Formats: sequence, C-alpha cells, structure tokens
Amino acid sequence: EAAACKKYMSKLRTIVAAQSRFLNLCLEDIYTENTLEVRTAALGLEELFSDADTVLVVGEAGSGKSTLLQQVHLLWATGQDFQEFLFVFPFSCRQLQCVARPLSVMTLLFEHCCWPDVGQQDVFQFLLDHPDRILLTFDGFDEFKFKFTDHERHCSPTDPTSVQTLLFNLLQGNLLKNARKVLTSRPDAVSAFLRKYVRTEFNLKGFSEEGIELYLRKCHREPGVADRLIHLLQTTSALHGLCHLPVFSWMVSKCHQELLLQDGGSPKTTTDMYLLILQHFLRHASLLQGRLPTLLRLGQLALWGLGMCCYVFSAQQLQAAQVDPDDISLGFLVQAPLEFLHITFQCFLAAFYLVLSTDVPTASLRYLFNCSTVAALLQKTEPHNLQITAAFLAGLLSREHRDLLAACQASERSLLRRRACARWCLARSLHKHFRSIPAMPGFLWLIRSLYEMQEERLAQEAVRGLNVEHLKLTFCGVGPAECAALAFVLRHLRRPVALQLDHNSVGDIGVEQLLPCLGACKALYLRDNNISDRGICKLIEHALHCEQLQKLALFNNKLTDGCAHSVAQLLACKQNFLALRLGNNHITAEGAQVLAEGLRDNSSLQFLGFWGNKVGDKGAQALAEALSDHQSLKWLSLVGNNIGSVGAQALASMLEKNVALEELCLAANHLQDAGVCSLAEGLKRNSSLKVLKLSNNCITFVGAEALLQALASNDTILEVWLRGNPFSPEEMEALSHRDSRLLL
Ligand SMILES: Nc1ncnc2c1ncn2[C@@H]1O[C@H](COP(=O)(O)OP(=O)(O)O)[C@@H](O)[C@H]1O
Repeated sequence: EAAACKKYMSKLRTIVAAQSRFLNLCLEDIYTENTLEVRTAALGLEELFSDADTVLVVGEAGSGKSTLLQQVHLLWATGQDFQEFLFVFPFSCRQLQCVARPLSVMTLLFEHCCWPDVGQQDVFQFLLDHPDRILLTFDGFDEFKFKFTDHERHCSPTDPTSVQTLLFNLLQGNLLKNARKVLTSRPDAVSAFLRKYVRTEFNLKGFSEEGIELYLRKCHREPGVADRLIHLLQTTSALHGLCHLPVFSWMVSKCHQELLLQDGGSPKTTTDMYLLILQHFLRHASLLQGRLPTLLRLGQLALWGLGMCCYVFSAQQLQAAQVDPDDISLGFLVQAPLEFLHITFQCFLAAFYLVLSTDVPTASLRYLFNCSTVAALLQKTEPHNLQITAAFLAGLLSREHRDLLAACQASERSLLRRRACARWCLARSLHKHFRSIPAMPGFLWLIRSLYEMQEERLAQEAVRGLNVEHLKLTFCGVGPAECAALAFVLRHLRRPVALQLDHNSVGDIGVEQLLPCLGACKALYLRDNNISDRGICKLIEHALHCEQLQKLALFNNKLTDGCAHSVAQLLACKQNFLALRLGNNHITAEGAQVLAEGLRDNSSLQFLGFWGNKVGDKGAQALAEALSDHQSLKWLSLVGNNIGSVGAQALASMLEKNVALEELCLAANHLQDAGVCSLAEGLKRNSSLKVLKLSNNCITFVGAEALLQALASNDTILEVWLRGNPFSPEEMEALSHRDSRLLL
C-alpha cells in the first residue's frame, strides 16, 4: 500500500497527462515554440516561473494561451518540467462560471477537478499543510463575471461561498498562501485590481516566421509538403501574415489540400480564412445552402451564448436551441457539456446568423459598432467578442462574398439592407472614435472591420475630415495582419501621419503589408518589432518614393551588415530625410564602412543613432570621415560601440572640420585617456559642438585635464559628461572646482 497523498499524486498525474496528451495527434510532437515576453532576451516556456504568487499570461484570442497551459500540464504530469510542484490543478473558467451551487476549496479541487480514491479528508489536509508544492491554472479568466458582491474576504477552506469569491481570495493569498497560480486571459479583463497581486505578467504574441515553418514541418510528414506550404506562404504575404497567430497556422495546415490545389487564388482576410474552414467542414457531408439551417441553428446558439457570456452548453440548453446530433457532427461543437471549437468560431457563427437569419432586424446591427432580444443580446455581449463578431459581419458583406450569400437568400433585399446599415456604421466609425476621447485597441478593431468589408471607397470616406498627426499604437498587439488593415485605411490620409508602432510583432511580413500606406507617413517608428534585413531592405526600396517620409526608427531588431547597402542608398538618395535610428542591432565595422558612403553624399540628415551596435574603430573612422564635411547632422550616438582610441582620433579629426554637429554621444566605449586627448585637440578647432557625452570610458584624471585645458580656450561647449569613469574620490572633489561644465 501507499498513503492517500502518494496515491492522489499518482492519480492526478495520470488524469492530467491523460487529458493534456491529445489535441491520432500528439501535443508533444505538435507543440511549437510560442515566444513569451514581459515589461510593462525573450524567455521560453520552460522559464515560466523563475510575495504575490500568481503569474499571468495574456494574449489575443487564438494566440495559443489554452494550448500553453495544456503543455505546462503535459510537461508536469510526465516528469519533464515543473517538477517542483507535487500537485497541479487545471481549471477552465468557462466551466466554473456554470457552477451556481456555492463551494468550499475542497469541493472545488475534488468534485470539480480530481476525486481522490481514498483519504479525502487526510489528503486535503496535506494540501493545506504544504501549499508551496501546489500549482493551480485558470484558463480564460476573461470568461468569468466578477460582481459587486464577490469582493469580500474569506479565508476558510471548508466554508462554502460563491465560485468567484474563491478565486478573488485565492489570488490575494488568503486561500492556499504561497501556492502558485497561472492565469491566461485576453488583454481586456486584466484590470489593476487583479494586477496588484501578480508575480509577473507575460505576453503571448504568436509564432515567429520560423515558428510557422517549424509548426508546418511537425504537422505534415508526407514527403516535402511542409516545403510546398512554406512556398505558398512565401508567395502570399497576406496568408503568411495571418499564420503568425497559431489558430491560423492551424487552419492553413488543416486546409493544406485545397490551398495547394488553387486554382482560384488564396484567401486574404480573416473572414476568408473562416469561410475556407467552413467549406472544409462542409465537405464532410451550392454546398452551403445544403446545410444552411444547421449553421443558423448554431449561429443562434452562438449569438445567444455570446450575449449571455456563456461559452459552454448543457444538453438541456442544446435541445432548447434545437441542435440535433446531425448538426453537432458538422464539428463546430466539441468536447458531455459542449463548447465551440474556439471562441472565434462562436463569433463567426454569431456573425453568420446576424447576416442571414430572418429574425435579425436591420437596426439591431447598429449595436455591433456601438450605434429585439437580438439587440439586447448584443448590448450584454462582451466588447472583445463584439469587436470580433463585427469584423466578421463586415467581411461576410464584402463584395467578394455577394454571391455566396445570394445563394441562401430567396431575396437579396435583406442583404442589401444589412450591407447598407453596416456600411453606414463603418463610415461614421472613425469620427465617432476620435471625437469621444476624454481607446487604441478599439481603434484597430475599427480598422480591422473596414479592412474586412474590403470596399476601398469606404476607407476613404471614413478617414475624410479626420485630423490625425500622431498615431500611437505601441504594445497594441500589432502583427502582419493588423498591418494589412492599417495599410488599407491609412493610405487614404492626406495629412502625413507619425506612425508609432514600437513594441509589437510586425516582423518582415508586417513591413511588407504596411507598404501601401508608407506614402502617408512622415515618420515610421518600428522599435522592438523583430525585423530582419529582408524587411528593412524592402522598406527602403519603397521609402525612396515617399517624399513625405523623413524619420525611420528601428531600434532593437535583427538588422545586420546585410542591410548596409540599402541604408547607403537611403542616405544618398532620399534628400529630405531627417532621422535614422538603428540602435541595438548587429551592425559591425563593415556595415558601418558600407553605409557611410551614403552619408558622405547626404545633405539633410539631422539625427543618426547607433547605440548598441559595434561599429568599432574602422566603422567609427568611416562615419567620421563622412560627417567631416556634412552640413546638417546635429546628433550622433555611438554609445556602446566598442570604439578604441583609433576611432576617437578619427572622430576628433572630424570635429576640426564639422561645423554643424551639436551633440556627440560616446558613453560605454573603451576610449582611454589617449582618445580623450585627441578629442580635446579637436575641441580646440571646433566652435560648434555643444554637448559631448563621454561616460563609462576608462578615463583617468590625465584625460580630464586634457579636456579642461581645451575647455580653457573653448567657450561654445555646454556639457562634457564623465560620470562612471575611474576617478578617485579625491580626484572628483578637484574637478567640481575646476570647471562647471564637467558633468560628473
Ligand atoms: N504553441 C502551439 N503549438 C501548436 N499549435 C498551437 C500552439 N498554440 C496554439 N496552437 C493552435 O491554435 C489553436 C488555438 O489556440 P488556443 O490555444 O486556443 O489560443 P487561445 O487559447 O489563446 O485562444 C490550437 O488548437 C492549436 O491548433
């Protein structure tokens, strides 16, 4: 025999592993790296854990959050990772919302997760006694409803209470203090009330471009099929775009065979994708009117549930919405209480119902864009689900799908009327948005909706009269397909806009999908967006034809010497260009030498940044020589670029000639007193440079003096930064007294 603890441990592992294992398929063969990032390197799943003991994982519908927990569970239940926890308790929030009956923690862990065969009482005790060896996971937290009578304290494990009260208290640390928790949610339902008690907060972006490649390889084993899909994607920017989000990579893979036939051109918008998967399911049975009433019966349930904030259905609810076995087999319902294959499929079918059902009055649709029980359901529906439904609604009414839908109607009269109502709401939508700004996730969904409807004139109308100068979309979850929408709408602006896209997941594919609106930008900010030389070399060939575009910022991407020649062409040819930021990439001396040629033949540039790169002495020469004669550049960072005294000589020689450079940043090289001395020689023939940052540079009092001697005859400099250098406390005292401008 063994005790009741070791017995439960082993039951739990069995049951968890048994559920975690499968998605005929095997999660362990199929799971594919899905990047995990923080604040608010970049860490893998295995690094998930490293006061307040609850970790949060947040990402858009379909970014792989459910599947991430599922792998955590599998990895634990089989020994491979996360072995510090003796017990792991998987929960699904959409299933807990369905429990009215108040609950104790016991009845939770045991009735609603895993029943111990023996020792119930003794086991629970062990858990209470050793909480630091417990993990609880809660999937899809957004699918709870937290109310005004669920905030009370409650520390009793044995005392019944409501379901949500348990969670609230679990997370604070009132129940199972020091036990770990992991939550997955959409970005909306994370308020700062919760956020107080979160260890760390991760963000789940989706597959990188080589993720997708991997994924496809893992799923398709047939000889070189993965290759031929990776070909399809590499010839089809839009489809490739969508696949950065695994639910699309899944769909693509799921329809490989019909995608590879085509014959009739690939899909482009998200609605196209959801239509393609629909017809796939319908081939296991026009084709669509064949199963029309089925889809309507499902859509009705979808909208119902959506309006009700119920994403799981009891066979009583299923009979009450008249869904027979023949309906269920079509395969949108799954997993016996049933749920929709994915939340997005609920939203698609709801949108479908909304288009075609003859119980949906035109005016009800006005609620999808914020402008019948149908109407009432829409008002009660969660915003992040309405945003999605409405995007699909837009798509289904596109001109491309006139015909599909004209099959199912006896009378297009109805469709004409809904199209026109949607179109009306959409045209108003962007004014409605900016005029009530007392936001910017709401903005993209409006963009996505205009893009899906696919009418060009409609984008134009929606944008007419707006006065946008700056458009901040940082940390907004912008991928390759958000980029496609953004382009679709923004290209129509007549005011050059500053497109601030810092900290997203644009990548090379997003850059390509942005290009049509590049003409409408005066400034493109794409820091921390995982862009390679392929992306930037493309971006430049197009930038050369946009005279409006003057600033480009590409800090912290994967650029390398391979982009050098393109950069040389940019500086040499665009001649109203103002600002270029390339900090934190992998440019080296050779790239620097190469691109500098373009600098020599440049007239207009004003800022040029290289912080974090490694141009070194030969790269610092080549830039210095280029900038000696250069008439407009006023700022230059070579911070952290491994520049010895050889490059500092060259930069000095530059200052004897250059008459325009005002600031020159050098912190974090290895300059030594040698370099500072020639730099100081330079200052004695420069009546123009204002600031000279020289922090963290192995400079000794010897150097400081050469600078001070030069500062004797030079009055134009305002500051010379030296902090962090090897100065003795007694040496520092002296330097304060000796000249005011030396910032220590
Ligand atoms: N890391 C992954 N590896 C392989 N497939 C994934 C991964 N993440 C998501 N998927 C695919 O996407 C589908 C839906 O993803 P899901 O985990 O439900 O995202 P979310 O729960 O955030 O909406 C999965 O059933 C699976 O096909």
